Amino acid sequence: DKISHKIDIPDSAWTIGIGEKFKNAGHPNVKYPMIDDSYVQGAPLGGFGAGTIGRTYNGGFSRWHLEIGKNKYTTVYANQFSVFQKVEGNKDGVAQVLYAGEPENGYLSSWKWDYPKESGMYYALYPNSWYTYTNKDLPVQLAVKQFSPIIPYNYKETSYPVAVFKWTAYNPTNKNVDVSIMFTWQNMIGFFGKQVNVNSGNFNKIIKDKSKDSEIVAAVMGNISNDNEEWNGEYSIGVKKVPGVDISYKAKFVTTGDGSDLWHEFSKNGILDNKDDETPTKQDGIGSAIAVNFKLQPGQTIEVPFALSWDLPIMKFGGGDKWYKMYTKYFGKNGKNSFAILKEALNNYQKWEKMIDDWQKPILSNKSKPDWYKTALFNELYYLADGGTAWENGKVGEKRTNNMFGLLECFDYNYYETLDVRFYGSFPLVMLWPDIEKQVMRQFADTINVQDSSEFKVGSNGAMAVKKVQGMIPHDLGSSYALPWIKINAYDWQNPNIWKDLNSKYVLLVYRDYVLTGKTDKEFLKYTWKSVKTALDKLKEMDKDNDGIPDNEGIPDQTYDTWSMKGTSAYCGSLWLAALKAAQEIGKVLKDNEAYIKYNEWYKIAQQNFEKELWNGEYYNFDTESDHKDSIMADQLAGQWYADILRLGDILPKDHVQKALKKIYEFNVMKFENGKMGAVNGMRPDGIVDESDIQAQEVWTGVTYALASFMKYRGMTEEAYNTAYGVYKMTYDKSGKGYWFRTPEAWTKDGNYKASMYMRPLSIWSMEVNY
Ligand SMILES: OC[C@H]1O[C@H](O)[C@H](O)[C@@H](O)[C@@H]1O
Ligand SMILES: [Ca+2]
Repeated sequence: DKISHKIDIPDSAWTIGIGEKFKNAGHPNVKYPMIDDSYVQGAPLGGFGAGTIGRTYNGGFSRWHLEIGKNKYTTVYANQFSVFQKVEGNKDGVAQVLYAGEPENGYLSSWKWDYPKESGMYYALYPNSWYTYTNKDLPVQLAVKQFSPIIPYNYKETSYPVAVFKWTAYNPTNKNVDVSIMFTWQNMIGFFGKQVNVNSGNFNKIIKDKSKDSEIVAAVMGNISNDNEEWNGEYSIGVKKVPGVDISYKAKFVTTGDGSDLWHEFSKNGILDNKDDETPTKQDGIGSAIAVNFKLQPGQTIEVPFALSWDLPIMKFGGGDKWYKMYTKYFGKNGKNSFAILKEALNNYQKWEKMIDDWQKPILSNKSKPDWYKTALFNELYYLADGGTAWENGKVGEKRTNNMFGLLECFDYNYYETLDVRFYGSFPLVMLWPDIEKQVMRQFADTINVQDSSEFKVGSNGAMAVKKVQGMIPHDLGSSYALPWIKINAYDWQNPNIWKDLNSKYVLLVYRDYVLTGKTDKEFLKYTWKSVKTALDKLKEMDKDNDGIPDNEGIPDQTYDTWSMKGTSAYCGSLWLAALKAAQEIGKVLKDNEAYIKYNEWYKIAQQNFEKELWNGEYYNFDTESDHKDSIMADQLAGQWYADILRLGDILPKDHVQKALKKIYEFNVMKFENGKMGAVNGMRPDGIVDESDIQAQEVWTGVTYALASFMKYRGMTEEAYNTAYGVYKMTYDKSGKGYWFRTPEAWTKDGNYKASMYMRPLSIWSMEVNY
């Protein structure tokens, strides 16, 4: 490996061999189907709300999130980079697709598949990833750096449906070598959203944009229709000329054939025919190819940038609504702008690289933090783009001030912005994209007094319940299968209108968002204040025994939605205390004296009673009335965690919090698989895992990272990182279960998972305490 020195891959990048098999992979062990797309994954490409494309460590473009809210895992075999190399004065060269695999059927059988093992590496540090190619039959070594411009405090480039592939080629031998790199792409118009004749009308064109000291050559893959529909738009691939390289192309090859129309050209001398052909297809799949060819002398290096863009302006949800995607603000709405996007990328990618470096540097340059922690911190951010992210720039055929936003909780449970989950999962948004975070919370504010008296069947017990109750915060802002932002509470396993955490978590989120953006956004507090008061006031009415605390009802009436709580619970009770303290503080900021006084009185009564009811000398009991009420819950003091973040001080005595955290570390972590897998949710005082519900026996990745944050705030540094380490290990390490770029909600002690691609573990950003 002589190429790694010519490029700048951080030591904290996650790494795996190209073509590596992983032996220990976890699966769901479940009655009903659950997504399991395998361990062959990678860092995604594409901006927020743009639709994303998962290119795997084996090189395939395989995890398609282009249809907003859907996860479709299938390798589009025509989409590849390929290489040709010929040592000068040899009869023949060699051509190889850079993909560690082959097609299942006979399409593209002429191409050279099965990039060999032990011949290159994949590296990831989101939003960047890299491949190196160090192959005994390829004298010139190659690497590519690929990324999209995901940039904190930037709401423009961060939205773009674009990727850059910056190639480096180095000749370590003592012979001249002729080299070509070729990007192939299928015209994917009709891949989704088209009900009949999926390729019909697709056509490809070539754009050559020449100007002083500049040339871009691109293929634009579109359709002859000017229909404004979800399925229609354009893909583009292209390259920018650099000194010493020539460009060749082929406008049209048939993807539903053997591929030799393209491959006989590339494999001969790495130079394509430069044949333009705009003839539209009918049934056959078609694709385009862009290539560069160059001669490398001994010791010579060259760099050449390619790019990919996709202008699919309209997202459609299953309930029928059609919306424009955010990037359309910058490029237009007509779906004929893929070349403009691609050109912006090829003319600005060096600046984008620097902007990414600028935001990663503070963490990377902190040598007190272990590299493993940095691996998880950056790579967990994949989900912000990959989580079905919807970011609208108008309803099709209709203009407001704001752009509504939603991130899915996951794909198995297809709900936008699940509030009980975003309490944990929204840290990257508040810390890095706060204008989005505030928009999401105003969306929740707007829902507080919505009433929907229509009834739905509750999944857990089969009873009927009212959809949305006035004054209760919704569980979620709808589903991609229905009407995001319009029809809320898509979730139906339990009735969220009687949840005891959502209203308090909402208040805590509001105050968090004020505190973590500088304590200056009075307008945001003013916008949300009425909803904050309503939320706490409604929750107060759920106090059935007048101890000043809402009562859990002997059912799963909170985020642990199969784990029953009864009476006063540590979890909902601490959250309530913290939420009252936040509301007092907002009252003071807004000069609402009556509110300050009311919530101060409620707080003092509830705090006193919480302590008496639950403090047992070592930790806080799970609750007052359940069968295993003395279980040690990992999340028992979630309220005090948020209070630390919000700078609200002690809601419980310092000494008692410290003892509780130490007990959680000693038991839920260190007595669960030797502390190598995170914090199990429920442990019995005898040191045996609580078996009363599956959730008690699960580690929740996002709960565990949040707990690590709490420990870190409380000066338990070693316990904090050891607790987080088991999550990193399980996700990323060779000894783990192969969950990279699909971090799940949960695993059990055998390592098998629930709900891959989950929002909650974004909570790792709560560990950026100093920030
Ligand atoms: O795994 C538990 C979780 O399952 C689903 O994501 C529910 O929508 C969520 O509310 C709950 O916390
Ligand atoms: Ca009560």
